[PDB]
Order: sequence, then structure tokens, then C-alpha cells
Amino acid sequence: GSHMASSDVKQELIKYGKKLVETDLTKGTGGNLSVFDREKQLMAITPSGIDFFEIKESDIVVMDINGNVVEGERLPSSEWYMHLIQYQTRDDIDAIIHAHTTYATVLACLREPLPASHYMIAVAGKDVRVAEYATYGTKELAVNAAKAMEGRRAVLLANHGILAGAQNLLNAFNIVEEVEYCAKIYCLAKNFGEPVVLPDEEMELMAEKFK
Amino acid sequence: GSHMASSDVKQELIKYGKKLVETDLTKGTGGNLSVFDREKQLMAITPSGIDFFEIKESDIVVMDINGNVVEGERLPSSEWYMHLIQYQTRDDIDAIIHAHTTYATVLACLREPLPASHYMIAVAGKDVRVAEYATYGTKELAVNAAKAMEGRRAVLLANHGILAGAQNLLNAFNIVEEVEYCAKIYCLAKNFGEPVVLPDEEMELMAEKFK
Amino acid sequence: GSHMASSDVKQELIKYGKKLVETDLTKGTGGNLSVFDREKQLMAITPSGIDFFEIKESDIVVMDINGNVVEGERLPSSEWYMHLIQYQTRDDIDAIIHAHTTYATVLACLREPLPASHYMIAVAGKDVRVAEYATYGTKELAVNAAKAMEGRRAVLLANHGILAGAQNLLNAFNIVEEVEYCAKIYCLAKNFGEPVVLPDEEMELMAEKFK
Amino acid sequence: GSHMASSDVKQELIKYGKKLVETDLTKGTGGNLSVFDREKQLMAITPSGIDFFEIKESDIVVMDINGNVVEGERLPSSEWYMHLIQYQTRDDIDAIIHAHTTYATVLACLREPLPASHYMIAVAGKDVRVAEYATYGTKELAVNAAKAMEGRRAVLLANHGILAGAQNLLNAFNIVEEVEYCAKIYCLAKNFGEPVVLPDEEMELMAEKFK
Ligand code: NI
Ligand code: NI
Ligand code: NI
Ligand code: NI
Ligand SMILES: [Zn+2]
Ligand SMILES: [Zn+2]
Ligand SMILES: [Zn+2]
Ligand SMILES: [Zn+2]
Repeated sequence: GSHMASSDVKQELIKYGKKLVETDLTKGTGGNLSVFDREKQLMAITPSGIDFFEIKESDIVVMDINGNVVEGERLPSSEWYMHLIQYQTRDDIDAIIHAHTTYATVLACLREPLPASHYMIAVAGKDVRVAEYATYGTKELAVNAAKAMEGRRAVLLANHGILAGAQNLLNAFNIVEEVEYCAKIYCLAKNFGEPVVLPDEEMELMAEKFK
Repeated sequence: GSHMASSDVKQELIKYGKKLVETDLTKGTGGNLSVFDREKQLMAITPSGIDFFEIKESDIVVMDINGNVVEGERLPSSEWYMHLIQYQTRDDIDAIIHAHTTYATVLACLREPLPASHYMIAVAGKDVRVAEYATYGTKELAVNAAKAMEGRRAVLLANHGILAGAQNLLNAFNIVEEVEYCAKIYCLAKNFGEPVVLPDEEMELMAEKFK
Repeated sequence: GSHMASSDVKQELIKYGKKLVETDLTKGTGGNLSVFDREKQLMAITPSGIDFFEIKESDIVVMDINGNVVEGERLPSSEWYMHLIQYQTRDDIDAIIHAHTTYATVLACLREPLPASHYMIAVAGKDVRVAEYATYGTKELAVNAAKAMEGRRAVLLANHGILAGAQNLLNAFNIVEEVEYCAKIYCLAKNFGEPVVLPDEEMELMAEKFK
Repeated sequence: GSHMASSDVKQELIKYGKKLVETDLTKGTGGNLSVFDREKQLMAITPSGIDFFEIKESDIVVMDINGNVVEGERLPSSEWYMHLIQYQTRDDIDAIIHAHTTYATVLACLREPLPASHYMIAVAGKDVRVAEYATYGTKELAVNAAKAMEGRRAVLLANHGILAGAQNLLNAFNIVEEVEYCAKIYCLAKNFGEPVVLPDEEMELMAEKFK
């Protein structure tokens, strides 16, 4: 009666699901959100194949650290293990958003990383890497994403989309938004000429300012 | 009094017509939707040259399998035969949407097919072909589209737009949305570099996962 | 008390002004609309430098065929003569919209015409020409636009925007929308490869079908 | 009780903050607005790291000409000195908007200036320069922006965004909007071919017409 993920967290997943569509970051398809409660060691995650605008609190799936479902009758997001393995391996990430955005996914389909052509990428790191390709919803994708997000708060998923993580959903959402913006700026700059990339020293400074 | 297409289906055509404009997939011009009732062998289709936001149930045109109008005083969509020939030749398609979208139409005007640069194209097939050009509203266009959509759930219409089909309008709409997204990703990737295309084996796997 | 432009026409100018912003064709700046009453030989036109969402019926300016203001205390659109000279020289145009759209203006800034890469351009003609450059609001621009719109229902204004005309504002608006769409398709196709342009014979056929 | 910045000015900052998001010029992050009262010699500026839709009048920070905070408990925008140095060095600017827009920022990340491919750039000058890069929120950025905006009403901030100034917030907002539009037209034209740039003499004429 207090042992499971709170109503607050479930409602918040729904809120940010909607925000992703409202701001036109994604239509929702193949996208998913989760939060991890560190005290309880439970992940709450969006369900598979339900439109973001139709998700109810009862559709949220709650899982333990080994992926055993403890609340919810819906099937969890097909990407549940991609989220869970992050929480298993990183203490600095308590909320994750996966989305099929526009320019971030362009870069992912080129299998091209995103460098510091705009300073705001420092919300994720000096750059955003591209994970090795693996089929959606597989262990291979989960592992590939974990590895390529090491030392970063976002990662591109080859031929697929983006994954971002932060301390909470507001910050995770901000990272998705900012990485998508940076991806867009970078791609558009590439059309015109050679984007100027800020040096690592400047990005190291940026990281410290952003704290 | 039960022999014709239901009110439910007519209202649904109107709903999805509106959804196409609301989500900015199209302005509506030259676009059309239909459903086929297999038990009754009747097609219900949107009328010609009426703004999607002004279509009433009484403007929906109902036709038999040979194109004889049995309900409605409005002229049917100029593309009625492009829809009807699909229903005549395919048992797996009960709803069709034709739209003049953005990047899908870019590809159509280049007469360039859409490959699997993004895995989500599997909602339509391993790729989306481009039909041979023919004048809008003609038998030639209908036949060209039927042939080039064989084995797929979407097809590009040269210098024109897109046609998609599925089991119902919700799924047909999802295909239009997803194919337009994939077209956009592919085009934008082409601007930057060489889009990475997933191999046929992976797409065959994708088809099976999507079932 | 019946000798001037009707309330109906004034309200309609306001309506379509708003529609241009609502549909994101333009923000309104430098844009203008007019209608010509053939029986009365009066042009009603939007005023200069008033936000489309702030235009009242009393701000509409009514002019005779020689540009003498007969109703309204506001200064007419700076482009009033670009509209008026069309009505003076063409009997087939009773409403005109000028807008600074996106891709149509891209083409205008390249001083590149728009060909029939998409069949829908037939709402304006087989192609849309680019007028010789002249300073906004000048007689030279008015004359350049008249000449380059001959035989067409739209024209690009070099380094400036688009002008379209039709029998009424609904149709003029549709032309702006469709020409902007075609411009966009053409530009985007050019990024990928060589847009396929429909031959003049097919466009001649298109003109006859569109009647 | 009359010695500080008025309620009117504070509310107006909030209004234009919102307008920047409503019109999709920016999401708000890293963006800021200010006004300078010349009689009082006070700058009112938006606060740091508060969503534009959550800013209250009490969050507005008021500063004297040397940057001493005289009203507000919130930390001022990190860019407060970039705004303040403009007011210190220019008598023709009483309101400033900084934004991370799209195509203007593309140009900034290329470190490419914006020329007169569209005549509307005359709201800012014959062209818009790019300032030397410096870290956000620093004196160096403030000085670089002051220098590169000399003789202009807008400037691009390398790898960052845009700064614009005018007599009031309505006009400053219009400059941001118009410069972003011009940047977009220029970038898109560059994709197709060589944008035609209006000569300085024509732009000198444009400046005089715009007065
Ligand atoms: Ni409990
Ligand atoms: Ni019946
Ligand atoms: Ni009268
Ligand atoms: Ni006081
Ligand atoms: Zn996904
Ligand atoms: Zn069509
Ligand atoms: Zn204009
Ligand atoms: Zn900034």
C-alpha cells in the first residue's frame, strides 16, 4: 500500500508522453518513457502500442530490477529492457525517454554522431554517439544503447531514434528537445557548408557551467 | 434499411479526413479516403472537391464493386477507381487513404522509391515503390497504382502523392503517417550523406515482428 | 448607399488575411489582399502596415480604377498598384493575394521559375514565372508582375514573394496554397536529385481537366 | 513608488516571452528579453532558467546601468550583460530580444553572415554579421555582440543564436521574426543554387523606405 510506484510518477509519465506529441517531437509510435524509483528499485514504464493520448494510469507497467512485472496488466513497452539496463548500470539516471524524433533520427539513419556545432549539446555531453544497430525491442539494442550512452545523457539508435536520460522526466524531456534541436542545426548547417564544431576544452567548460 | 454502408463507416471517413488536415499530413486537396465492406461488397468514398472540414455524411458516396453509385448525390472522388481496383484485386485491404503529403510526394516527383533507411517502413513493406505516371483520376493511374502496390501496403504515385491501404482506417492512417515520416527521414539523410539501408533479411524479420 | 464596395467583400478580405496566418502561409508582413468589383469598377484592398489580426472593416481601403481612394482613412497597402494594374489589364481576375511565403520566395530569391514537377501547379498554369526585380511598392514592380503573370494565375516576385489571382478570394487563396506546396516539393526534390517535370502536352491536358 | 521599472514594462516582457514560444521562434531555453527605460536608466530583464510560460512579474529583474540589481530576487538572465552593454553604447535601442531560433542559428553555427537575398532584411540593415565566438553569459560574448551589431539592429552569435534590438519590444520581436525568415530563405536558396543578393545601393534605398 506504499510498496509500489506512486500515483504521482504514473501521472507524470502520462503528462510527458503527451508533451512529446503536443510539442511535435514525435507522434508517439515506438516511443516510450520510464522512471526508476531508487529507494524501491522499481521501474515504471509506458505500455506497448497504446497511443500516448489514450494511456491511463492503469496501463503503466511497473517492473522490478530484473524485469519482473509487479503492477499492470498491459504489456510493457517493447523497449523496456533498453530502459531497464540503463537503470541497472547507471546511478545518475532516474528517468528515460525514447523517441523517434526528426533530425536526431536522420543522424541515426546515417549512423553519424552529433558534435558540438551548438553549445547546448552540453546537456547531453560533448557529443552524442550512435549505438550499433540492433532490432528494436531486443537485448542487443539494449546493450548497444547502454554502451554508446556511457558518459553521456543521450544516444542515437541506428536507423531508429534517440534515447535520453536524466535525474527526472522534466530534465529527460529537456535533453530530448535540446538534442533534437542541436541535431537539426547540425544537419541544416551541413547542407550549407562546414559546421563549426566547438573544441573539447570549450565543451569541458560548458559541462561545468551547466552543473 | 441495412443493405447499404453503415452510418458508422461514413462518420469514420469524415473523422480521418479531418485527422489528415489536423496533423498537417495534407491540406486535403486531391486527397481521398475509402472503406470497403466485404460482406456487402460496397465501397464508401469521400466526394470530389469538397473541403474535408465541410464533408457531411450525405456527401459520402457509396458504390458497388463495379463502380455503380448506390448512395449519395455528390460526385465521388476523382480517384474512386484507384481505390476500387485495389478492393477488386486484394482481399487484405479494407480501407484506403490517398494523400498529397510532403516528403513522400518529393520522392514521387523524383520517381524515386523509398527504401528501409528506417525500420518503421515495415508497416508498408521492405520498401515503397513508385507507380508509373498517369493522369490523376484515370484508369491508367488506377492500374499503375494497383500493380506497384502489389505485395505492399503503400505506393508512391509519380508526380502526385501516396496511396496506402490496410484492414481499417486507423491502420491506413498510421501507414500514411509512418511512410511520410520514413520518406522525410530518407530525404533529409540524403542531403547529409548516404542513408544506411537495412538489409532485406532484417526487413523480413521486421515484417514478422510487426504481425 | 449602394455605390461602394459591400460589407461582405470587406469582411471576406479580413477572413482570408487571417487564414493566411492561421495556416502559416505567411506572418502577414508585406502581404496584402484585394478584390475587384467589376460592376462598380472598385478595388477593395487591405491597409498598409496593420497586423492581419487587427484589421477592421473600416481599415479596408476602396479605390477606383485609377487609384483614387473613395473609402477608408487608412493608407492602402504599399502594393496597391501591383494589384490594381492586374485588374486594369485582365478581365479573368477578380481577387488577388500577395504573400511572402516560404519555398515560393526561395525560388523568387534564386530568380528561378517553378515548373510542373507536380501536376497541381495547373491551378496557376504549366509553370510559374519570376518577374523582373523592382523595389517593393513601385510602379516598376507592378508592371513587372503584370507582364510575368500574363497567361498565368500566379507569379513569383524576385527577392520578394508571390502574387496570385483568381475569380474570388477562396480560389486565390487556394492558388497561393497550391503554388507554395508545389514550390516546396520542387525545392525539396532538387536537394535529392533531378525533379521529373511533366511535359507541356500533359499540362495542357491538366488545364482542361481543371476547368 | 515611481522610481523603478513600471508594471507595464514587466508584463510586456512576459507577453513577448510567450509570443516567442507561441509562434515557434524558440522553445525559450537560453533566450531572454529586456527593456531599457532611458529616463530612469534602468534595465528590466527576464530571469535565468525559468520557462517563459512560468515567468511572473516578480521574477523580472531590474538593474541599473552598471548592473546592480535594484528589484527582483531571481537571478537575472545569464545574458544580462550582453543586453546591458548595448544599452550603454547605443541610444537607438530600448528593447532587446535574444533567441535560439532555427535558420539564424544555422548561419551562426557556420559562422556565416546573412546578406540581402530578401529585401526584408532592411529591418536590421543591409546584412546581419556574425559576432566572434565567446562562451554564453560572458563579458567576451557581450563585447563581441556589441561590436558586431554596430550599425545594425540584429547580430548572429556564433554557435549560439541571434540578438536583436529596437525602439520597443514589438519592433524587436518583428526584427527577430524577419531575420529568422530571411535566414531561412537564404539557407534554403543556398541548397538549390546561388541566392541573388540585392546590391548595397538598393539596400540603402530600402533603409530609407523603411523609416
Ligand atoms: Ni504498497
Ligand atoms: Ni438497407
Ligand atoms: Ni452607395
Ligand atoms: Ni518608485
Ligand atoms: Zn523506438
Ligand atoms: Zn491526388
Ligand atoms: Zn510584399
Ligand atoms: Zn542564448
